[PDB]
Amino acid sequence: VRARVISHALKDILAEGDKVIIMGHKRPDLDAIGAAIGVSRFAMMNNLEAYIVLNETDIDPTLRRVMNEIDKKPELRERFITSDDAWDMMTSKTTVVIVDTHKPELVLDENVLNKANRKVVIDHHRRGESFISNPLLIYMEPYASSTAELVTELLEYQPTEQRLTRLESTVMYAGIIVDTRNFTLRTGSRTFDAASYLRAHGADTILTQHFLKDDVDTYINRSELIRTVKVEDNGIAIAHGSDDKIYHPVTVAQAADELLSLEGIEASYVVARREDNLIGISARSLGSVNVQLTMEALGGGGHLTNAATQLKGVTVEEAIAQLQQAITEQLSR
Amino acid sequence: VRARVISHALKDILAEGDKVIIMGHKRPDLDAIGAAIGVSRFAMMNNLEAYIVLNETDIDPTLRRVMNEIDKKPELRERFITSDDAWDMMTSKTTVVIVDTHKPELVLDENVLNKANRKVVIDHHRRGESFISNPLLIYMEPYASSTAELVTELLEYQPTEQRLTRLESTVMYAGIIVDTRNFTLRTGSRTFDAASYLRAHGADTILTQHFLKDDVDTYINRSELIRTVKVEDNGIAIAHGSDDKIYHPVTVAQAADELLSLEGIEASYVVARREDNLIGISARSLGSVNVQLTMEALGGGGHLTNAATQLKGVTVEEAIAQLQQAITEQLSR
Ligand SMILES: Nc1ncnc2c1ncn2[C@@H]1O[C@@H]2COP(=O)(O)O[C@H]3[C@@H](O)[C@H](n4cnc5c(N)ncnc54)O[C@@H]3COP(=O)(O)O[C@H]2[C@H]1O
Ligand SMILES: Nc1ncnc2c1ncn2[C@@H]1O[C@@H]2COP(=O)(O)O[C@H]3[C@@H](O)[C@H](n4cnc5c(N)ncnc54)O[C@@H]3COP(=O)(O)O[C@H]2[C@H]1O
Ligand SMILES: [Mn+2]
Ligand SMILES: [Mn+2]
Ligand SMILES: [Mn+2]
Ligand SMILES: [Mn+2]
Repeated sequence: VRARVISHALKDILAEGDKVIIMGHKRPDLDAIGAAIGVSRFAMMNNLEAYIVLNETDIDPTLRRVMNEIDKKPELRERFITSDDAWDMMTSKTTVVIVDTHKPELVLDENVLNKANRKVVIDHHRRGESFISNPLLIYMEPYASSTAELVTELLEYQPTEQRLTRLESTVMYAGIIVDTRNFTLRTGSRTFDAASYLRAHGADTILTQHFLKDDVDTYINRSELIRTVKVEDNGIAIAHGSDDKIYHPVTVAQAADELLSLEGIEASYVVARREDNLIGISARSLGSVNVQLTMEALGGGGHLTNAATQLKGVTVEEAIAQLQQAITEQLSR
Repeated sequence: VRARVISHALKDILAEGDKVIIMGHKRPDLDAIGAAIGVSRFAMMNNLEAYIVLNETDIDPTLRRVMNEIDKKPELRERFITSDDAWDMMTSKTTVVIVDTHKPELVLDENVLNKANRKVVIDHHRRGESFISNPLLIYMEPYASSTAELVTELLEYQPTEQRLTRLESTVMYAGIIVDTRNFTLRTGSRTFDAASYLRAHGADTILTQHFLKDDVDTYINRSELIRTVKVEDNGIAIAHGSDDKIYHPVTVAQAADELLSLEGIEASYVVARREDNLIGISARSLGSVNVQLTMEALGGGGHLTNAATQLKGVTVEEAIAQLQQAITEQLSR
């Protein structure tokens, strides 16, 4: 009932203006792009004129493989425009739709946002300090998985003659896959309803897998860290890189995350040289062992399931020894 | 749909008998068990009396984890009974329901099957040579993801007062996860519709991950194979173990599966010693290279995306040479 009311109100607004400018957040990910694609399909179903703001500097490596697919169909590709062309074509009757964010400084192009007289916000985060000013409509659902899921619900109440295409729903499906880490996070029944809808319109598993393929170098670095793991009977796992190899901090973080997927690990600590005078530790927990307190003890911090520290002037082995001492202190309380 | 008619037809057959006894295949996995759970909830939704046949020798380690949660946390345990208790309990008025298989010699207990006058078959595979004899109702859907999906659809039409429980829908959900490898195989829109129903009834994805976690040694051994990969520009990837190290056959198969998640790999071939005189090769692809043809050229076979072969009397290097000879011959244009 709620999405039906929101869907028709949004169609009223979009047809009420002179054209639709759709904008995600800075450095868009596949949920922002998929949501925007979904909103531009919302508009074409009602024969409206809609564009998505996207600059060349905005296209990261994951977005670039998606664009390589989008390039193969000029109708979809023609809907993408730059900040400048969006600015030049905007009037006081233009509706800007902000997808997958609600804070003016995270918007992909603040100047397009500032020129906008008519604004719409669709987002799935919890509202904070800053907010898009004077929105005509707000679709915010902090429990939903993604903005793609939200925009999918809106599509269902719109005319079906100009259906969502196979590539369009593949990108939207990819956004849900990324935001939920393939249905393991923030995933409810309505997430699966949206996936059902997208799948019924041709959303492609194999093309989604293509967008999200892992690099081979980084799989081999990550696994170099993982293979060293030692697990105590209490479920504490420790893994390390050698004292003379510098690991990327994202690789360390991913190793600590991936250890939680192995049997019998309640909490993971990955220790790897970050600079020549700096050792990094990434700590992750299933939710019972408190890795926040362990990292705080060593001069870092974070949250109970997700924390880290950096240690100046020690070797990897010294940082392991200092980490084990923090763990002992904390379990004897 | 076929699903409305079968659900009401099934309910009548089950209510006409004196009680329901439910069996999957030997060495049940989570689809078998989850489908059998779903069928027992189907009966309870109509206040019929239902049991699932399960012996201690049927319970592999994955199933043991599920059953531990079924001891510590439900009253689900009461509906699991041994072969002997099933036999002692049934009359010629008892309906036996076979889930997730249709061959009599793969059924969990063939004597319970033979003593049964009233039989029902629910399965999602292609009907083969042998078949359950004189069944009262046959529900074969070769393209459904799983039997858990099929049974989930039947539940929707039944009275809702004795609702599917959280732990019941979690197991059913887990069976879909295993059969689809997390929604990457045989996943249609009806697959997600079933996942939506189960998640709405409390299916726990974190508990589902818990049931399925790989141990550390399997990751180490699996990544030992993955590190060796060589990717060709045509997307052919080959990896191999040393000739003097024996790998477990599933580790090899999992190595080949996981290489498809890496950039540039259309098809994977993992070559590793299985015995002192036998080399295994597991092959996999994202559907664009036919690895059934590659493995048929070396005395094995399988399906276009999933194949293998075993080679007598060769070294890993000899096996790799024959593998590459087969590949250049097959991919030469
Ligand atoms: N010295 C210190 N004092 C107090 N608190 C500290 C701290 N160092 C770290 N933290 C806290 O610990 C969290 C984990 O940081 P870590 O370095 O392991 O891991 C980082 C980062 O390496 C990782 N990350 C970045 N990109 C990623 C990707 N694509 N996939 C997975 N993880 C990623 O996610 C985390 C992002 O950092 P974020 O700040 O959100 O979250 C940090 C921060 O909340
Ligand atoms: N000599 C031969 N001649 C003709 N065809 C052949 C053949 N050897 C294999 N095949 C075909 O190749 C498929 C792949 O077997 P593979 O050895 O890779 O790998 C095996 C097994 O190693 C692997 N596997 C078993 N449990 C697994 C698990 N928990 N996770 C991942 N993979 C698993 O799945 C496959 C199960 O074999 P399945 O019969 O379903 O399917 C086999 C069979 O269809
Ligand atoms: Mn985003
Ligand atoms: Mn998002
Ligand atoms: Mn099965
Ligand atoms: Mn099955």
